[PDB]
Amino acid sequence: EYQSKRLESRLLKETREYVIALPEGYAQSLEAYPVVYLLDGEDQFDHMASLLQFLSQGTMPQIPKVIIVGIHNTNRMRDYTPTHTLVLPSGNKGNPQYQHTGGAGRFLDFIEKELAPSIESQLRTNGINVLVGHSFGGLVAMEALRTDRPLFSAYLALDTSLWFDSPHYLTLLEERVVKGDFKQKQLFMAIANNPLSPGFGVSSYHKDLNLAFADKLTKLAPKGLGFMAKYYPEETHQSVSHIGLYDGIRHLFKDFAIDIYFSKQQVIDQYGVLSERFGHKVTPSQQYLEQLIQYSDRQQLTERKQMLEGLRQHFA
Amino acid sequence: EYQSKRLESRLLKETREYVIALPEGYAQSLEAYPVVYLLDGEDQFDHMASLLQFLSQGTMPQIPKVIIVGIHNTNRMRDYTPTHTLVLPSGNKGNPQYQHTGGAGRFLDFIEKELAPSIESQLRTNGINVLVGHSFGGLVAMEALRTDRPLFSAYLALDTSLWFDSPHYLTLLEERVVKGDFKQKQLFMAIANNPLSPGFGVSSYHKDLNLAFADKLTKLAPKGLGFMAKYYPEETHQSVSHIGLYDGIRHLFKDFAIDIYFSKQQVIDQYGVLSERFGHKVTPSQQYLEQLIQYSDRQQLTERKQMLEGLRQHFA
Ligand SMILES: [Cl-]
Ligand SMILES: [Cl-]
Repeated sequence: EYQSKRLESRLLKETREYVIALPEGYAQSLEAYPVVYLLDGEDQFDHMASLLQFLSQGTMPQIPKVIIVGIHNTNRMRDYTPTHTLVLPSGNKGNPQYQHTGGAGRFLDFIEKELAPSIESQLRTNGINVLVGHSFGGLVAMEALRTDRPLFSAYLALDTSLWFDSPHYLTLLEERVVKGDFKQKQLFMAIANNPLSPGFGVSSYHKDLNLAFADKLTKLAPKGLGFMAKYYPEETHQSVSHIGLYDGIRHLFKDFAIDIYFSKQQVIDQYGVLSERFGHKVTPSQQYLEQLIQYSDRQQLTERKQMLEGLRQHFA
Repeated sequence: EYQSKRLESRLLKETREYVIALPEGYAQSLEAYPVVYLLDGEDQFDHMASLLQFLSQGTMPQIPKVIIVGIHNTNRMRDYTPTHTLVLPSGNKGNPQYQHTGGAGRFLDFIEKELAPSIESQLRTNGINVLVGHSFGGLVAMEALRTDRPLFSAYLALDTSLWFDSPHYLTLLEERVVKGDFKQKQLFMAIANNPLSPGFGVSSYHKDLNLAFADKLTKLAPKGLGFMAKYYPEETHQSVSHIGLYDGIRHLFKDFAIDIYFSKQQVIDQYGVLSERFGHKVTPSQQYLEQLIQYSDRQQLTERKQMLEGLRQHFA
């Protein structure tokens, strides 16, 4: 269940369409939620949104409730590439739409100055914003991190097209990593085993770039960046967007869970750690605490019911 | 994008609702597809159907195209329970809808005698039918296998509620396993790590029933049954429906992929093995072959195009 919306971009000089999925229970309180921005909305929103909602529903949600925003494309080669090139890594000319490359900076300015402000004005957001980009969308994610964009706390880069304008762009990326000292950011990379690489046909060049880059991040361990990568040998470039999101989003929010099987102070301290990791206050979801109190209340479960009440009162 | 359907069940003496998702390209050829029947359609169809369609789209599909049938419930405790009992495993009374338990036989009859014939008279189906049951729906899968229902060749049992009417029902299942000699059947079990077991509270009783039955199937190795189980320690009883189908359906269709990087006969033999495994004729998807020939055709690929075209003719 989504809303279909439009925004006139004065920056990009065109109409921009997007889709919003509100979390179940949204209308029933003043709870503010995180926002997961999804690139390639037209292609990826349906399967990604349905997964995100499945993971957050039930009595034992695996991730918290989130607002989902799917961003639709107009000129993808312009908006998703951070640098300009007319050629593939082979030196051979890319398709005619390569003439438009190099506008990721401007597209990001649309997200931060036009889209996000509009979203945050319309809905109750909690200051935690996630960006999910697959393929070229991954370069938007890498470029947001590279340019120290303040909006996003966490990035999921699913089989990023790092081969694009390589070695030039990749070199800029590496140099940001070496400089390090990130503003409490998080990065997750899903790496697939695609047998092809654009410009080369049957080759592992695309894959090898991702694996080498992930290895360098791990080896350099820049300060202020939570990083994790997963290699999927049985996935392809396109098929990895679903499982990559699965594992990346579950990883991102794994420590938000409160296992009722434990004390009030343990929960406060755990959310303190999450607040410092995200670089923004993070408090347990009001809905989530109400369920726990219901699972306790309904099941006569210990002082736990009462620990959960005070804990609800703490963050009130 | 589904089709909302209705069938007057003479057997069940009620109106039965269901949803159909046709594979992409359906209207474009005379190709016949397998049918994946999903139980608990009201709650599970949306995320399962989006995953299934996602896994079979693109130039390197992970599973073949299928017809997805989601079956909605009316009286779930009546239709999803193979035996009748008014009590939980603890001996305490179940909720008042326990009085209707034991109708899984008739609900399966509904599928074979009314629903499947109706689907098959309306759509181009290829003889390969798969049943996906989660929780209590997992018990329907078990009973279909237990009572040798001829319609289905493969079953996905996702965190089966084996605790229901235990130890009685479970013993009936075990008796069937020992008797073995299945008629080229397939069973996949997903086993989650839920901290609760109905009627027991915090208890691994439900999980233990699953793990021990899987161990029994593995050790006993009944003739004529391809079996595999996967345990998910980071999943709950409800959350495992998704990743359980993900891995289950991928495992079922794993050997259907043709890597053209190989001979006409290698695929003939490959499909001979699949046919013997499903106990029914299995042939490469017409769309899939056409995808392979056009890639080959595009990439000036040897007489691989010719080999594939050779394959194309053999199965015509
Ligand atoms: Cl930063
Ligand atoms: Cl049999």
